[PDB]
Amino acid sequence: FRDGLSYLYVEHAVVEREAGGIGIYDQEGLTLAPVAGLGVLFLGPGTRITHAAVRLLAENGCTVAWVGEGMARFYAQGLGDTRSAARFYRQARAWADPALHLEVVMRLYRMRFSEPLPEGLTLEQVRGLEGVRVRNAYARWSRETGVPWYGRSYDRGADPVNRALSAGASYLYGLAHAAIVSLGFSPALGFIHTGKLLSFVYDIADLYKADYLVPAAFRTVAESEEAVERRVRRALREAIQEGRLLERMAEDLLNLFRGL
Amino acid sequence: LSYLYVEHAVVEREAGGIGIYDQEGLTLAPVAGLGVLFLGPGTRITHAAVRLLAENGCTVAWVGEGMARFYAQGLGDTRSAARFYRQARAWADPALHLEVVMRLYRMRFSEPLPEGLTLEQVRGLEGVRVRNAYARWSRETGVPWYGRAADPVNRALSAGASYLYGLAHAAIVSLGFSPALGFIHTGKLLSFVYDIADLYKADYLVPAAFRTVAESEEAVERRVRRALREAIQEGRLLERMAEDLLNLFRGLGLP
Repeated sequence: FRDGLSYLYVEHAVVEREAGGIGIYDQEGLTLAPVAGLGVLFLGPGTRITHAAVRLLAENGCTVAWVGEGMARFYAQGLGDTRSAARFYRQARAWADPALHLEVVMRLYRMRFSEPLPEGLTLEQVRGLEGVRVRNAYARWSRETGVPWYGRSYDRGADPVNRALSAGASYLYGLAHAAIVSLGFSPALGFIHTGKLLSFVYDIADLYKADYLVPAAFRTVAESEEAVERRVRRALREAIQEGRLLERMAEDLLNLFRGL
Repeated sequence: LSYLYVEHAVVEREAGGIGIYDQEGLTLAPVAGLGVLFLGPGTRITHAAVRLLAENGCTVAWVGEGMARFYAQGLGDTRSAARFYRQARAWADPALHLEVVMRLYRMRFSEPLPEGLTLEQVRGLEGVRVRNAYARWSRETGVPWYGRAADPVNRALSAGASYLYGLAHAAIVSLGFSPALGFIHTGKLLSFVYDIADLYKADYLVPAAFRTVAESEEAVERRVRRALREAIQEGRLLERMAEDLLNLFRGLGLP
């Protein structure tokens, strides 16, 4: 219930178009949700969405993120509800020019730090310093909370509870992608991450995972060991409700390119 | 290009690749090396099918009735923004921006272009060509072409233009280009959609709209759209749109 921004995890249901929004036909019956101001529709496993529902979501400035036990991270985007998108052009100008591209990269690195950083660093210096902070925070909640030191690695497939970290990363990525397209940007013009049509999603997600993803994924697996995915998602939603993330996610996006 | 349009079906994962269950029989498509899956109006897709698709570098474009309209596109994290990056680099640099503009002008021109004009002169040649084709199909179809009201050929023109814009948008996002980085049209999202639709307006939109404003006058809009949907598949409009999009950005290379 956050203003103008995402809600709605959905699993084992059918998502159709109904008068007044989307109708999710679940085992629990029929639930109806207004698509206006819905942000992301998270589709877990067992979900079937109809073309009418996808059309409604995309025409109403929404995004749909296919999340689940890893395996793909697949998204859907319309034209975004910034249909007066001149800021797309600002992002493109920044991305294209090496000077401004480095300026934005330095802003994106300098933003992940809670305390401000000294006069002016070089790329290698800030990159190494950021890695230092990352491993520090990774070990600081292993020390604040029972979980063993080594939660570091990720991919291919069957891991300790660090899959709760990635399980929550899925939702955070969906949220970041929704914010990007909702403000009328391109998730394809990445500045720190290059190569993908979704790189800027990672660029913008990394700014907040240290405060939301790492705590919630260790906190909700101290007294867990068992139901990692759904409970990490529940804690993440509780934190984004109690704290302010979507609003802060917006203002950071609109200032990233303003002033270059 | 390797695409697959599907309408009025259910899309599930079926042991090898995509299984589209249709209300007559069953069609099965290999997920490996599939470019875009175009989802028409009647389609419902399953989470399992979406997972299979995204694992194989696939994208899904939710399009209208026979690709007349564009709604949304599905992005997998194996999608490569290199054609997007090429178009963006071209768009940003004035030299390459002009090169792209000139390629876009010379592509629709049957008559050779002088390779030595200023942009105003090439623009005037563009105006001359469009009005020329307008009056040459006013001749062939034998329909008057008045340069207040909305003649059944001028409302059919727009009815088909909408369809051409839908196709252009779908093809652009499906090949991984930006529908917002326009070179001749600038300023708005869909600018590059207009840029690439103009390349085919003279060859597809004007002929069909005069032919069907000739053979009837009443239900012009829907009949023009039907004629275009035939000519978009009888010919290789999608394929012709694909190769033109993939060759446009071969200027000063920076991979």
